[PDB]
Amino acid sequence: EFRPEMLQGKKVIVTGASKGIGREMAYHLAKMGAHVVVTARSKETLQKVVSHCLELGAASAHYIAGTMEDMTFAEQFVAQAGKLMGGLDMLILNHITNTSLNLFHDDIHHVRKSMEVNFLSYVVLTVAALPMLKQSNGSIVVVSSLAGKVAYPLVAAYSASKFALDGFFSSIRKEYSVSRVNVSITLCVLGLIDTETAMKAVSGIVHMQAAPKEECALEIIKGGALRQEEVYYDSSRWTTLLIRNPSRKILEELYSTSYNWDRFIN
Amino acid sequence: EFRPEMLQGKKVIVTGASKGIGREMAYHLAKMGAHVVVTARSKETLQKVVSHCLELGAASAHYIAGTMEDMTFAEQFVAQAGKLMGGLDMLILNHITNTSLNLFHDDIHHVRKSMEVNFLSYVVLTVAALPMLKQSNGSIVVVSSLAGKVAYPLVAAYSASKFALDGFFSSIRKEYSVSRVNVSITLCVLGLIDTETAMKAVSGIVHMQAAPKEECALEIIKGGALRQEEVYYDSSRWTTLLIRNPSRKILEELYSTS
Ligand SMILES: NC(=O)c1ccc[n+]([C@@H]2O[C@H](COP(=O)([O-])OP(=O)(O)OC[C@H]3O[C@@H](n4cnc5c(N)ncnc54)[C@H](OP(=O)(O)O)[C@@H]3O)[C@@H](O)[C@H]2O)c1
Ligand SMILES: NC(=O)c1ccc[n+]([C@@H]2O[C@H](COP(=O)([O-])OP(=O)(O)OC[C@H]3O[C@@H](n4cnc5c(N)ncnc54)[C@H](OP(=O)(O)O)[C@@H]3O)[C@@H](O)[C@H]2O)c1
Ligand SMILES: CCCSc1nc(N2CCN(C)CC2)ccc1C(=O)N[C@@H]1[C@@H]2C[C@@H]3C[C@H]1C[C@@](O)(C3)C2
Ligand SMILES: CCCSc1nc(N2CCN(C)CC2)ccc1C(=O)N[C@@H]1[C@@H]2C[C@@H]3C[C@H]1C[C@@](O)(C3)C2
Ligand SMILES: [Cl-]
Repeated sequence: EFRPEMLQGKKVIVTGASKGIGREMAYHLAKMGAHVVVTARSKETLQKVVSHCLELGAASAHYIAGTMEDMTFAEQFVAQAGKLMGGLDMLILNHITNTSLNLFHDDIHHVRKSMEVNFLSYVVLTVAALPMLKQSNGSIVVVSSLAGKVAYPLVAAYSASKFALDGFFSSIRKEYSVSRVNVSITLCVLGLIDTETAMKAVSGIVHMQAAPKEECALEIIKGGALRQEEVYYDSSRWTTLLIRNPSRKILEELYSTSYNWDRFIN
Repeated sequence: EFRPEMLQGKKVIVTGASKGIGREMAYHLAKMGAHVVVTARSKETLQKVVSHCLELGAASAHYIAGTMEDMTFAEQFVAQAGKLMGGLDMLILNHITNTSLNLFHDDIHHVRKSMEVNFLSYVVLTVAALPMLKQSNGSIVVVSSLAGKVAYPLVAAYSASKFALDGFFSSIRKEYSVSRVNVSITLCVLGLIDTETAMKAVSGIVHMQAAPKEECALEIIKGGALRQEEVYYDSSRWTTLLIRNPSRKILEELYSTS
């Protein structure tokens, strides 16, 4: 169903693109001849990424460096990126504040910083981007976790932030549908991926089979291109099977059948 | 299983207790002879609530008015509620910021405010209350919604905050299980209730199926008294059947049992 040609000449933002899955998504998109604007705080690393993009065959490639603790920077970044590409077809929200596995004691600072960078900035990014995306019938891809669907210890702040994205973005997806905004929203639920940060964070306590970041990046990109609601990716097929929430879908649907302005009408 | 006598002379905080479901939890707890401290912004209204509590037979009843937009008020409130009662056996976190059913557009401020009042304050209140609760082996009750489990239009900010409640609190519940912290956590997933806020906000055409707030309040108390992880309450038993998510239990235990 998917063809890499689908991304040729397309206009794409990737946040969190200095390393990990973000860097990989930038590279896959370059290979397909996209225009790409990448972002992160290290300008020095971003420069290297931007170079291997050009090398790979990107229609173009630029960076803008900054912290997504700064909502003003979030807004300005999207405008600056849009000017650079003359538009925007896809927005890949991927970055997070640095975290590590710990029991939770009192760190309200960390819960709040997590909610700001991981959640609030995804919203501020979306609001800046939407005019451009509405005109191009674009797509928003929101990168998330198993831990944003199910409960695990040692990541409370991080999980609250990721659960937050599901509720916010899944809700506004219903709104776009009834009010005919033809922008797609794709939520990506990943298991352990073999990025360097993840492998460092985990080398103390139960690793299981991390999955490969290269195929992960491409699965995320396939999802967004195909306008799927959700992408799942994990090294175990049991875990894949059990992530779907069929009865949530039934509940959401019974509501929509009963109350959408367009109940009858197809 | 549940007996009213279980709450007799117990030390309980109830937030958002000036109106709706929380007011009703205050009263039910009063009939059972609990010590209760209530909170919210409406000082005149909270006073009348407290009066009715003594009348109904509360061991004691007091209020402390304030806004849960202010994290430092949140902290101080638990310390004060603790001194008044000597301790805390149960923390019922129930309040929310004002919300209407609207399509989302630009209002980052509303998203932030929802996150602070509906979610961050709950976390600040847990931290302040955890020592007392540790030494009483008590219970934390977090009130949430179907819209904290499933996605509906017209409540984006609100759902973010409730989903966030689930992720944070179900995560630390796992932590207390591993580190043998003997405090229970109960997440309540509510359908439409006949509180005056809901009836103002929701159209006439759905009013039919709003559950009674009195029964809703007693169920919340029962769940936490019995240390149940979740409590479901909705006027349709069909919605209740569908709310459970066995797949998530399994994934959680597939990790936990290693
Ligand atoms: N790796 C996994 O096992 C795993 C599992 C589930 C979900 N995920 C999700 O996948 C996404 C990427 O994970 P990853 O392993 O690729 O992460 P990573 O390699 O550690 O990358 C994090 C990226 O975000 C940037 N960043 C950090 N703080 C920032 C800030 N304040 N403002 C703007 N950018 C900031 C970092 O660059 P700078 O420091 O230079 O700013 C970096 O580019 C995350 O959303 C994560 O939740 C990962
Ligand atoms: N009713 C439903 O259909 C329904 C459905 C699902 C879930 N729920 C849940 O039930 C709980 C209460 O619902 P309800 O219908 O009973 O609500 P409600 O009648 O409007 O009561 C909300 C309470 O929260 C307090 N509050 C509002 N802003 C506050 C602030 N800044 N600081 C401190 N307290 C504040 C209000 O008091 P003041 O104005 O005096 O401050 C009031 O006591 C909520 O968690 C809600 O999510 C209700
Ligand atoms: C112990 C919980 C780790 S969080 C986590 N858990 C998963 N489960 C664990 C149990 N297995 C049965 C399935 C994979 C899957 C994904 C996550 C997960 O999202 N892990 C990430 C978190 C925590 C640290 C590692 C990752 C990168 C990060 O920056 C640091 C953010
Ligand atoms: C349109 C969605 C409204 S949010 C909501 N939806 C539910 N669905 C509706 C359809 N039913 C078949 C199943 C339950 C159930 C509960 C909620 C729900 O949580 N409603 C509350 C929200 C929205 C307004 C009413 C409540 C109080 C509030 O302050 C104003 C905040
Ligand atoms: Cl990496």
